[PDB]
Amino acid sequence: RQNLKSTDRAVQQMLDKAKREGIQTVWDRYEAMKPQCGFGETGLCCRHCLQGPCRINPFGDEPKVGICGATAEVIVARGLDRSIAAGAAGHSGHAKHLAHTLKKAVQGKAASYMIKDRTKLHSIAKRLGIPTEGQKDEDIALEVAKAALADFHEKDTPVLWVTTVLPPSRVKVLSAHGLIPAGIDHEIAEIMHRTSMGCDADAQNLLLGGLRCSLADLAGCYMGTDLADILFGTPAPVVTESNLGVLKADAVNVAVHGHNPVLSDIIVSVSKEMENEARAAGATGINVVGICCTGNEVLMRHGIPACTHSVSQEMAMITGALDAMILDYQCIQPSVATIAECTGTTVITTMEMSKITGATHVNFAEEAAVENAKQILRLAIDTFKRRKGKPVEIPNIKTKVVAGFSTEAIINALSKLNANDPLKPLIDNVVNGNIRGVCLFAGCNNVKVPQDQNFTTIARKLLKQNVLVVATGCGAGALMRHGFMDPANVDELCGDGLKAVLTAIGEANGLGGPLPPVLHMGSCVDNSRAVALVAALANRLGVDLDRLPVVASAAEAMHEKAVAIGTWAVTIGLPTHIGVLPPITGSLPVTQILTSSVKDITGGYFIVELDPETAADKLLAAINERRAGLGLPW
Amino acid sequence: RQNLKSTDRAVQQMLDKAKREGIQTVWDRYEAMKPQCGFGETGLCCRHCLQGPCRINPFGDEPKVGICGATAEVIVARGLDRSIAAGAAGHSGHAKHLAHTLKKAVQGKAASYMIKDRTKLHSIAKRLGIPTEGQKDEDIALEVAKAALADFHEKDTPVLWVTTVLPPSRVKVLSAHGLIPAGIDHEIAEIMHRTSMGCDADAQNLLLGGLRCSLADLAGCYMGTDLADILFGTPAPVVTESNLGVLKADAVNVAVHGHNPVLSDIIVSVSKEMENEARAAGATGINVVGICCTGNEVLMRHGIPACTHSVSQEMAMITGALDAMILDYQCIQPSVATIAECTGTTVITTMEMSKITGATHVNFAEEAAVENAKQILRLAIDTFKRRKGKPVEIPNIKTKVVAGFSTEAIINALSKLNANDPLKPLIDNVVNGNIRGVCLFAGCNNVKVPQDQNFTTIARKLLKQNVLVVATGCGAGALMRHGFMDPANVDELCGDGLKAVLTAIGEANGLGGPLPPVLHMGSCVDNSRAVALVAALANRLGVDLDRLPVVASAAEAMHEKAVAIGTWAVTIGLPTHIGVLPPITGSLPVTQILTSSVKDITGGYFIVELDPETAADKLLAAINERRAGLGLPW
Ligand code: SF4
Ligand code: SF4
Ligand code: F3S
Ligand code: F3S
Ligand code: FES
Ligand code: FES
Ligand code: NI
Ligand code: NI
Repeated sequence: RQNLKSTDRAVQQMLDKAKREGIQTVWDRYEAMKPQCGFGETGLCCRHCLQGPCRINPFGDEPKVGICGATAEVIVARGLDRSIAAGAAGHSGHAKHLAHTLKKAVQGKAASYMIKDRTKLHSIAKRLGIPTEGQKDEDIALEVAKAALADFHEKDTPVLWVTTVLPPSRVKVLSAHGLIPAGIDHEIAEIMHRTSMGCDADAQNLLLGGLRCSLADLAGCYMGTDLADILFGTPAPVVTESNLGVLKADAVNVAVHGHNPVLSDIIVSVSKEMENEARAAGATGINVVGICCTGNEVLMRHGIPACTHSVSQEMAMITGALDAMILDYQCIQPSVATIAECTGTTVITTMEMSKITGATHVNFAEEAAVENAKQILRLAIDTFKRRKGKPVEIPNIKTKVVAGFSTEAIINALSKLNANDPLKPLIDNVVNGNIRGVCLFAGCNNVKVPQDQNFTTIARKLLKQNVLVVATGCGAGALMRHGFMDPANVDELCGDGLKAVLTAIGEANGLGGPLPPVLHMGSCVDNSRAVALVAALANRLGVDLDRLPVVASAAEAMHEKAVAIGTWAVTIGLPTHIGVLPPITGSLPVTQILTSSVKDITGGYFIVELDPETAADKLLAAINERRAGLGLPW
Repeated sequence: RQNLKSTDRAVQQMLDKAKREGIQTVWDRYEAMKPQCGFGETGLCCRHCLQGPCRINPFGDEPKVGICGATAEVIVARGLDRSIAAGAAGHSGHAKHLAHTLKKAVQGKAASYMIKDRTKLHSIAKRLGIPTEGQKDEDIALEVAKAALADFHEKDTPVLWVTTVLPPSRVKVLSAHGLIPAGIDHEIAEIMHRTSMGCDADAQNLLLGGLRCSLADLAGCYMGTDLADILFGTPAPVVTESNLGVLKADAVNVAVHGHNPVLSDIIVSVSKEMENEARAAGATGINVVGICCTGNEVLMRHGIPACTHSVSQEMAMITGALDAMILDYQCIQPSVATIAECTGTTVITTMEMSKITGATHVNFAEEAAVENAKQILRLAIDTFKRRKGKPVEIPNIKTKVVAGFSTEAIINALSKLNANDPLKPLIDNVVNGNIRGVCLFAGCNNVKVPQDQNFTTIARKLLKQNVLVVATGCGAGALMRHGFMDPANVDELCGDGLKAVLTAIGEANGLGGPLPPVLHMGSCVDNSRAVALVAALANRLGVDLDRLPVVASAAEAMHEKAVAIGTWAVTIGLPTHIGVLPPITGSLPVTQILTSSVKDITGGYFIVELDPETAADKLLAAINERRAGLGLPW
């Protein structure tokens, strides 16, 4: 019964092939882990010193307290804080790498990289207060890169990738609670300090630190988007495909997998120059396909088709047609290195701090990006040759995907209805009820949840209630693989008011049809694009984000990064659903802070709800409560 | 049978009082935790994403691998790396606070602080390459503080508090393996990134990252010592007392507890100015006593007596005479806040990122240090008044302690035997066998080990074999409370060769007697002083640290900080004993790297040995192997 594992029928087909071939999958490794530890599930375990491990019984008798005296409240809050810091360390490490890449590019140390989006560069400079008039673009870019790197440590200003991206009234609320980060890596380190043994031991104090570190994560996300747009271009609407059927038996199939596209954007361009070298090997060409966020990056900017996402990533290899999987970091199941020996795929790591035993490593350096890409693609061509004559099983399943909805692209699309006040048509339709509110789907799949089931169940209910739905990361991946990015499905999926708006915008953009049911705003760092859009709406209305009918749903969350994103969504003022249990239920006081009393600090709050129908109802209630607070019908 | 809990007879007495009064202690909370989780004990548990908790059976059947495919090797190495980063975050956060304090002092923003050790300031400037000739001391200090803060982030130089404190040949070895940190908080964040889900998954690669982060911890330790010496004075030999008998029923007893003495050095000076205000309340005066590292700081600089350490910290409160416990951060059992309600003690937190529910918080700001100290001490005086007429039970147990052996003080003491080559007398006596080698005892007590039993058992065996023993932190605390810092015990404890050397040095310093059996080199950050001494010996000999007959023992380790210290001791080239099991035994490959194949990278290695007699034999074998490598008899 593969339907209990994944709602994706291409994934189901490959699960059947993996089973008859004896290849263990993530779902098999989950089954072998059951029953999982209830102390860990509830957050009532601590290993922060060598007197541990400590645990607390959720209910009953002793143990009731950690060996040092740490209560359930403290243990739960410390664990959560460390998860937030780990997420911030990933998103911001990605951003730091892009900042170094931009600096190298404009210093003449990496000519494969350049300022591709001069407009974005100048707008970021203006937002940061960096002078542009009279200055060479390379010098403006050097100053932007230096400002990015400066936000990682303490200085005479707070983190500008927080304070310059949210409205002043929001910054004021956060400043009053001490929540503005002083420096990105500074906050990460302070979390690790305060959560170490014999330090912070007050749940509220710990959680305030967590909120501040989540804003350091937001800064890293926004910095990542900004720098990637400068270097690689701001996305605009594009049409492509998704799911395993985008693989081609006749081609060299190369997946780019990870989050930082610094090399894989180069993989894309170099691959086109090697079509003839691939043809000499008997292929039709090189077919680059995306997995996870780096796949989203190249989908958004170049229309590279998305193969699969998150929990089902191993299934691309099970087809037998994946000649190479080119990795950088984050969200890569290390099982890919052993599965590759069964499937023939060449798995290649490229970043010094992210290696996998058994996978080939090819150092990637920006300074040698083209040469390193050719080395990598030649391993892929050799692999294609080795499968001459072997049957492959690529499920003939794919969907049409319209994507590329950066915030700039959304504003441009709206400007076709109102050129000099582009946000007003959107606001007008919120006011008149054609758009009930906005929901951002974000985050991962999680093996505990039948793959995509929460995203699609919740999205269907919200769309029928006229909610404008936007999506990023593997939430966008789930929705795209089930047809939610195909405008042909607007009639089936969308309420009449939402359909009218999507159609009015689409027709004004010359499409002869609507925008798609869900707007793909990009990778997980590109959750920052949704922040930009919401902050622009807030500023246009003269209100703060916690008055807007905007919610978020990390419906199948997995990674520490998703915990960090959900926490900053709460911190900036949003009702934020999470569809898997974070390790908090072992402390009622912590749960009550995160789901209730944080409303009094930031106006946002977590909605923890594992039943997707119920979660949809709770998200709609949150949207409608915001409508009522604005005096609007609902 | 309290002897199974602590070998300290004052602690035993208070354990009897706690038992009859029904006050739960750390030992009771340990007993209530048994049996502890074997997955956590062995390191075979991962909670790095919301698909967990994952575990691996040490032996038997499934589960054999994490849900994402993470092997035992990966899980163990990731957990260890996070512990190292957490330790680095503590030591370096302490250092960062001191750097900000020095900057404020010389900018005229905090006149309670000043350059007290101008000689240290100029020597640090010279070591860092900061110009002094022609410059005002305040400007040199501003440049030192700015250099300290710069080492937290990437810049055009590596972390100078690594590269300028180790000999060039050691820096070259470490650079060749990629182990020199780029920035302190940079490395902490990169650890949290690389150990997050779907990132680094190669044990060797992970552990190399851990070694590099441990050097970021060393940098924070050395920076902490350097800045504390500038601000508060470099220690020189001092005589005081230790153990609970240093409390006085007739006085206001105030413990300073934590690690950062930035306020407690101020507590010491302000307390003397309030003797009359205390006398008006019916006390004889204010009796400041030390717990843990901040107690070590004021013991080393001012001869403040040490009350207790680490695992037994609650027992100071059980006497009934502890009127206040003034806290900043790290190693404070949060149980003190609840015990205080039973004992009458006022527990006071002072740092924004380290609060304890139920404890009074008094913001400490350097800018208002004196006024904030008086507010704190007045709460203590009020508490003393409330116990007018209540009997107290202070065990009449204390030892004499000679301490204050900074590296400068050790060199000065040796210079009385050889004025212009002060290290030569020490080397001469290593060569002739009067000193077999050097052992640094470091780190915490741990409730799993009868308190002090490993430190004293190992130290006794090494001293009888003519090993020069130095100590820091709660290792120094254990040894001082058992008489190892009293020169009257040299005859009983020391081999004939070591006694001859300690006597020759002492007589040349005019003491009419020897140096004490063990040299107290200070707090845990002051493990950096031992590095300075060993590096000076290495440079004097023209060899690297991994050829010297010098070892370390974290004989009863507890905190993540102790894991970080042990790891940098290995990274700089030392055989390093740990007397409690770190969570590594679930992976034989990781254990073999840490205890064997790391020798081929850094020349150091861990010695994991829970039996103290066996550990002493293994440490002596390590020392003697180094002697043999130098061509010396042993
Ligand atoms: S920090 Fe406290 S609760 Fe955590 S493992 Fe150590 S003794 Fe146990
Ligand atoms: S990172 Fe891997 S091993 Fe760890 S909890 Fe997540 S699925 Fe399990
Ligand atoms: S790339 Fe990763 S953080 Fe989640 S959104 Fe996808 S599994
Ligand atoms: S102050 Fe703390 S780090 Fe260990 S050495 Fe003492 S318990
Ligand atoms: S007791 Fe299972 S997660 Fe620690
Ligand atoms: S299963 Fe006990 S430490 Fe996780
Ligand atoms: Ni993601
Ligand atoms: Ni310590």
